[PDB]
Amino acid sequence: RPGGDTIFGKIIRKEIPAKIIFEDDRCLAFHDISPQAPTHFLVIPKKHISQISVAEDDDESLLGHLMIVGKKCAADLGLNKGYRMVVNEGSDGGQSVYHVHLHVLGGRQMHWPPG
Amino acid sequence: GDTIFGKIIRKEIPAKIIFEDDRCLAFHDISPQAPTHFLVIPKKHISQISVAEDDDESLLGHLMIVGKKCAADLGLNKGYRMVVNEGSDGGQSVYHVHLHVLGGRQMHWPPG
Ligand SMILES: Nc1nc(=O)c2ncn([C@@H]3O[C@H](CSP(=O)(O)O)[C@@H](O)[C@H]3O)c2[nH]1
Ligand SMILES: [Cl-]
Repeated sequence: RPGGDTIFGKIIRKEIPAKIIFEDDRCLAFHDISPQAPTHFLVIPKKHISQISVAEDDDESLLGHLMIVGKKCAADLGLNKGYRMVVNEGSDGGQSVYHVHLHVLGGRQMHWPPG
Repeated sequence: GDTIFGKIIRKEIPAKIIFEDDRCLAFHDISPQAPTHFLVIPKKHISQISVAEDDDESLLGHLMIVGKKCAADLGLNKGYRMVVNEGSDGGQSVYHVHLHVLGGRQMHWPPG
């Protein structure tokens, strides 16, 4: 079972349903089940990386691809006033699923500080 | 249009620089929102993530790898939050792409 057995690994393998926005050979974008903004989705690699703190130097293009896919999906979803991208690392970051993921939130004014 | 981050890259105004290479610069935010709050910015003037090109993919990932390495060097062993703001709803404060890295305290949900 490639991608691991976190919830996100199971979503990658179509074993648990998700509302998918975009999929390619590197990543998957799908809506967050507990949205914190009118639009709130996740972009995740298909390769399993537990957290950003352990990503390898060779993961650079993949991590950048998450952001490129994130911004393309945001435009496809009509987030013309903007959005916020978030990666949570570890306990202080609030991380609750140990498979790297980028949040994209929009459709309302986001506030500062970002949590 | 040039921005204050362009001036910082060109060393025309001071900033507390954490790391630099040939393609990016990391420095502490002048208005910190956490005990550790720094930025990683590309030297290439990409005004906002929404206009980043496909060929910029590796560079954007480089900002995150540099960010996570700087976070480790700054002692953020309990974690941190990375943020990119786009546009008015995103609260983007400077129209030069920048990755925020925040830690040294519990970050909360929602993230703004
Ligand atoms: N679509 C979806 N299906 C799930 O079965 C699930 N399970 C968690 N999630 C979201 O992933 C983030 C983890 S918290 P983090 O590690 O990003 O801090 C939170 O926004 C959840 O609502 C999920 N989303
Ligand atoms: Cl900003």
